[PDB]
Amino acid sequence: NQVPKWIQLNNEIMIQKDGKFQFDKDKEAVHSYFVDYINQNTVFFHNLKEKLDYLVENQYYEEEFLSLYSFEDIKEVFKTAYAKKFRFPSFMSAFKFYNDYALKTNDKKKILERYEDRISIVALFFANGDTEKAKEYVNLMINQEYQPSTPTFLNAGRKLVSCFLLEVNDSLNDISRAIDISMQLSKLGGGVSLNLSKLRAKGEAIKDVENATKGVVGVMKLLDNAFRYADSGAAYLNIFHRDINDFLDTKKISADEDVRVKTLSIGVVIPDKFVELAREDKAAYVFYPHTIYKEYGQHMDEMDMNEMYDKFVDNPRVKKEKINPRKLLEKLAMLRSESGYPYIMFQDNVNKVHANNHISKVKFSNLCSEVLQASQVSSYTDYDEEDEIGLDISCNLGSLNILNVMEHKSIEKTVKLATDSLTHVSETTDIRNAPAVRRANKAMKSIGLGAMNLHGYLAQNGIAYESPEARDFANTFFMMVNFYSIQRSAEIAKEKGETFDQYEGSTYATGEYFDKYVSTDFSPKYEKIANLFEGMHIPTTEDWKKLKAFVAEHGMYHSYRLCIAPTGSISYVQSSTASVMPIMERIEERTYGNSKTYYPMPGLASNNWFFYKEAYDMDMFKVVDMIATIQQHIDQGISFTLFLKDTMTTRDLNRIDLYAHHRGIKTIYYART
Amino acid sequence: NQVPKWIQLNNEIMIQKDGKFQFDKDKEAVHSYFVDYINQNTVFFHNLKEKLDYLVENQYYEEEFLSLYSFEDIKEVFKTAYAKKFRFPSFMSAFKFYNDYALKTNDKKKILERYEDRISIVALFFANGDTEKAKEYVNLMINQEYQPSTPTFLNAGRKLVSCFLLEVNDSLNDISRAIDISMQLSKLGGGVSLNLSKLRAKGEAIKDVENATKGVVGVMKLLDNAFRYADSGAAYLNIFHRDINDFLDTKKISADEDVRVKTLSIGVVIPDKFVELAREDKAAYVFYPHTIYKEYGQHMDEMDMNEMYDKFVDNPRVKKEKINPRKLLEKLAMLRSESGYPYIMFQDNVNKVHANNHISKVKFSNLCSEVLQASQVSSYTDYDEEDEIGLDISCNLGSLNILNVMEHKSIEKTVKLATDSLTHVSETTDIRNAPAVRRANKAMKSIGLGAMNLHGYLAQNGIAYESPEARDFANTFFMMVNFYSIQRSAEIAKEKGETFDQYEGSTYATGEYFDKYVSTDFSPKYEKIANLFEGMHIPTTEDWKKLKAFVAEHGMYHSYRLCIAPTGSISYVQSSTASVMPIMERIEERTYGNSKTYYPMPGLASNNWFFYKEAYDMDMFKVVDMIATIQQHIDQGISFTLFLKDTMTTRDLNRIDLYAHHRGIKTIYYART
Ligand SMILES: Nc1ncnc2c1ncn2[C@H]1C[C@H](O)[C@@H](COP(=O)(O)OP(=O)(O)OP(=O)(O)O)O1
Ligand SMILES: Nc1ncnc2c1ncn2[C@H]1C[C@H](O)[C@@H](COP(=O)(O)OP(=O)(O)OP(=O)(O)O)O1
Ligand SMILES: Nc1ncnc2c1ncn2[C@H]1C[C@H](O)[C@@H](COP(=O)(O)OP(=O)(O)OP(=O)(O)O)O1
Ligand SMILES: Nc1ncnc2c1ncn2[C@H]1C[C@H](O)[C@@H](COP(=O)(O)OP(=O)(O)OP(=O)(O)O)O1
Repeated sequence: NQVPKWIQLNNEIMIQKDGKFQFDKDKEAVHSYFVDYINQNTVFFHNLKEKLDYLVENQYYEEEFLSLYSFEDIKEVFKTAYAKKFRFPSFMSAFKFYNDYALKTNDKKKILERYEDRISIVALFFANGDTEKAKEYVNLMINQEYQPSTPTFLNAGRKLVSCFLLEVNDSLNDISRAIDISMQLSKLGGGVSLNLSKLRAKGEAIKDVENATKGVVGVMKLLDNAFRYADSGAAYLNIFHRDINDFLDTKKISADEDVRVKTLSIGVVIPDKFVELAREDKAAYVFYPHTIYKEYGQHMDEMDMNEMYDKFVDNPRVKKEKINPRKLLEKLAMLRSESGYPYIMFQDNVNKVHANNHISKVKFSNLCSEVLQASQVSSYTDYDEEDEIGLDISCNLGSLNILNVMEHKSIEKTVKLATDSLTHVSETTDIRNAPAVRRANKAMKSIGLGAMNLHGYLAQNGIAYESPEARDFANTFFMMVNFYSIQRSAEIAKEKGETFDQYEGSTYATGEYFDKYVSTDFSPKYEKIANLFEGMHIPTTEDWKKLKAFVAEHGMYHSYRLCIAPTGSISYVQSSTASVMPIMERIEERTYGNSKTYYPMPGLASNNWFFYKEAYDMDMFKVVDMIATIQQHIDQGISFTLFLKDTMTTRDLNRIDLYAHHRGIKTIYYART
Repeated sequence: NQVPKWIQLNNEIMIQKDGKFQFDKDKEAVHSYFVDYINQNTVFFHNLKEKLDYLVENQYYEEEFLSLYSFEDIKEVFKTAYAKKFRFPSFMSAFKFYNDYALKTNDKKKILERYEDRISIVALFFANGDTEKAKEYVNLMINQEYQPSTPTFLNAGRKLVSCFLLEVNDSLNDISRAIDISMQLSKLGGGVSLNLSKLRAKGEAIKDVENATKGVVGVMKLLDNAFRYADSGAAYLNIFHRDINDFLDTKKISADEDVRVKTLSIGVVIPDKFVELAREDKAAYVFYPHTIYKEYGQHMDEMDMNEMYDKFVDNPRVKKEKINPRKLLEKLAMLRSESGYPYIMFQDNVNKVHANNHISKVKFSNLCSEVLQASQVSSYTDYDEEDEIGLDISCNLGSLNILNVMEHKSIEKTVKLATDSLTHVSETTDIRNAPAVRRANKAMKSIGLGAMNLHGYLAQNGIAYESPEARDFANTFFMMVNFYSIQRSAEIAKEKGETFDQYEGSTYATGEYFDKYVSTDFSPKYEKIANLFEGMHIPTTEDWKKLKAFVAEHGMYHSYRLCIAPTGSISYVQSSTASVMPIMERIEERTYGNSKTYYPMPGLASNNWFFYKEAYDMDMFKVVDMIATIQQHIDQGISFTLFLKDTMTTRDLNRIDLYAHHRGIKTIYYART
């Protein structure tokens, strides 16, 4: 029943040594725990050969790509990994890896993989034939310069994507098909979310008899019950609906029998017409999209509301409903101050930067609230009858370290290896239930790249998070990685000799995304910011001009390359801080079980004490200015989590919303307290 | 606000005239209501031609089969119907027909069809080309000798079956497919019920990881939520399951959050192994059907429990669960005394008479608890992958009058016309969502025929319902209609030159159903019973021998011909009593709205006062003896509703269950109080 030594060492960290903390007690809490637990619970082997034979015979890996190398090359990459002798600085480093991310035994009572082993296997999977590229993947990974996504780093050749975005058409067979597809993907752990802007409203005529539609809320109840059969999902709605108030009745603070959501996150996508109508404080008009489909031929989200609003107003066919949009703004701010629900997307601001607007307009995002692509709704008829194959969205993940890239300065080769690995993931992944997402991943070849450790690295350098220096740092750095990513995508579309589909209507084929970058040089205007960027060439606008000429020469390979997700589940094993969102506490405190670990921030001392600020005590306006500074280079959206408190008010949240709509911010996340 | 005259006349019926009731006040309550309401709210026409033109142009009928006759032939059958000048004797006769069963206007504020019109249109639909057969259908219908089923008589050529029985396989794609099919048929108003004997138990391994099955109760919760999207359904389970106690937790008298059923009726199908194990008062063993499928290869209901019970006992592979079956009998009787739930089916007793036992064994029935056929479960893979087409059950309805057939004595031609009409219904009906029931209706060509007015007719003749005279009457009469139905089916399979599928393995191809009837002449042993049957030839065993030779000569057309449903919704417009279940009250009293109609039984006077007994004051044992006497001629089951009271006990209900299992009773219905 006795607490072991390393847990007591972690308890000893919080002992006030002259007003500070016993940080080095972590290390023994590392070092004893390696000795007393890790090295005493590992399965013994006599060599590498019998170890690999045990891995083969005990049915733990796909043996094919493992047999794409010799045993000597496998031992070479293993010796290369073990030549690091990686010394974990954090208790949570080993305390999450060998606890969760490491592949253990079948009874899960001993250790199988080491920290080098999983990384080397993932490197062999990413390289898939080459030994030296796998060693480069190791050097990108064993120095923690890159970290792949959670199922990607988890089940590389074992027994894959957490981003899925679909639509729904207005037929019962479509409803059953979508229910089936969500149940198919729910057992695979992928993040599946949708949007319901193409369904008929409550109390409408179902094709023969008047006043027959039970409403969308029954379908939401059905999907909420359907998600109770697996381990989660989400759905959206365009704002100009009569049941949009009922869309606010979903996440009601009085949890009803008739409305009881537990899994489906909601998010209201607001075009500029609604903030236009609420800004003038004039009464607005939502409509019936089935009457719109019966009158004009298309759904309401098929057309822009700013054009066709008065065209719906004067036309007597589509039935009206008149409300106050300012009262809806008040109730939205009220629900956001209650919880932080729902999400808000400025889809016109998304299309204001969207390169593939020639295909469609983005009208929704994921649960991770980051991916913004084009889409097409399908249509499913009966079983004997033939159906349709629309367009879908699937964007893989995987982050890098700002700190390790900025210290090791292999940034272009980092872009090379990360792009090749994400290309390999997009190639290998296949879906055999809904062929629409299969066709979408086959057609778009879309990837998503992000990064972490912004506040911890820059605050570790002695730079405030609320500095314009850090904003210019993000500006120049993401200009450089934008240069390298577009350079790599154009090189890859050259080397393949082939680009993604509908590349010609995008801004890359016309060079319009580079039109911002052929002028307006984002060279660092601050001295410490430039000195951090010293040691490497900063690409100017002429480099962007040659990049534009090379893109117009061949083409670009990925319709999207970048997304930013809250990838906080891997910061501990990356021995690093979170993503570009600033930290909340200098010391995380957890009760693991029968214990209290006290994990401080990595690099926490008294010099960066006030550089490691608190998220409850920051100006959010400088944060969204930084968000816009980063969004100057990101194609898709960024999951900006709002860091708020309980004492704030709804009208200041409204001012934040007007400020973000003024900044052209794409999406927002659930708020803090 | 004043109560109209005919309602006051109906109130005047209950006035005690020398200890009796003012029956003839019904007639003025008929006759004034015809004058003051019916003839004042009908749409005027100048002739028949403009009336039919209005029916065509106002989109009320399928015009094709109406154009399969001349206007003169239509006027001939209309003149034939109007030559009856049918005088309604009951207030509820017109009060349900022109209120509900008649096709009214689009705003439903006037009358379109007359009582002759709907009947004549239905007759033209049944004949479909012939005028004289339609007039014969009129004479069968306008004299109330036959009444078709509710959607059949309702929507004959307008804008169809209430019996659907399916199965479920053990895959998620199968689950989604069945959910889709139930949602497809729910909008069409058909009675859809299933059985869940081929699903894995709660807390079992889902194919890779141990203890992962949430259980069948979540699927039941899902189907209960899914039926909230339309206007009802049911599901069963074989008794030898570990979750069979949880099957009793469904209709729990404490309505839970976690278990809240509102639509799904349950019914436990009990083979002779369970009453064997509960009879000896020995501890029984339910099993895990997924372990059974993994061990022997088949589900548990694939094999007989009486054989394979000890083979499951000695085999250590299938995991056991040991209970007391007598305690389950006690809790079953407790729930039946609480409500009347669930249903009880002796499937071995069903197979003891089942002619198509060469196909499979009957393991379930419908919500109407009457139809017992063979079945095969399907299997549905993914969307791109190929699926299976199993067997299903769909049995049409439609009843006749014992009184009118016994008075008009056209019993063989009644069988002819009813069989041809039910054949036409089975031919015209098609399903375009689940092709399995389409294939099943195409393959079986199965019909269902029943009758009504047993207690009212025989009690109107001066015969007690609890007489063995009435039992011999039902014996001889249903022997005669069995003779005529088998004769008609054999004649029809001769005239088509073609029988139903798998006819050769049935008892009809081997003559074994006639082996009971080539001996044991069911001639009437009572004098008044025979005198009611006098005036027509009673078929002896030699007629059954020639029938057997004619069946072996060609074949029989329908795998099933007979079923008995509680068709009480049409007795009022048939001016008749209920089905073979005896009446409960001599005078039905209803509060229609702002009123109190008092509809007595048809033919209620002081002579048949004690012949019109009360169902709370009868011996149920004579009733189930009558049930077995009728079941001596019926192929399928009969929905015997239990007529019980509150003062009775559970052990007497157990004695009733043992008595019915002793009688070979197929199924039972929900009980009374
Ligand atoms: N931070 C850590 N990261 C990885 N392994 C560790 C860490 N801390 C302790 N250990 C491991 C390595 C050894 O197997 C054991 C402790 O021995 P350790 O002294 O840390 O390594 P070492 O063998 O390279 O140095 P030395 O020769 O001085 O013993 O547990
Ligand atoms: N009985 C019902 N109860 C509730 N919703 C229904 C019912 N029947 C159909 N629906 C729902 C589901 C469908 O998405 C929507 C439209 O009805 P449905 O007949 O299936 O579409 P449709 O493709 O035939 O054309 P339309 O859009 O004109 O109705 O209404
Ligand atoms: N029981 C009923 N069945 C059908 N129609 C009825 C009934 N009772 C009254 N009516 C109808 C028929 C007439 O249109 C009107 C009442 O006239 P009614 O006397 O019953 O018929 P009738 O016209 O054949 O006889 P009469 O020539 O003596 O008036 O309402
Ligand atoms: N994640 C899940 N949660 C709950 N039930 C599931 C889940 N995944 C599958 N199932 C259910 C539905 C299926 O009817 C049943 C069997 O699982 P499933 O993998 O779909 O069948 P299977 O055809 O692949 O073979 P098997 O019967 O061996 O499992 O368990």
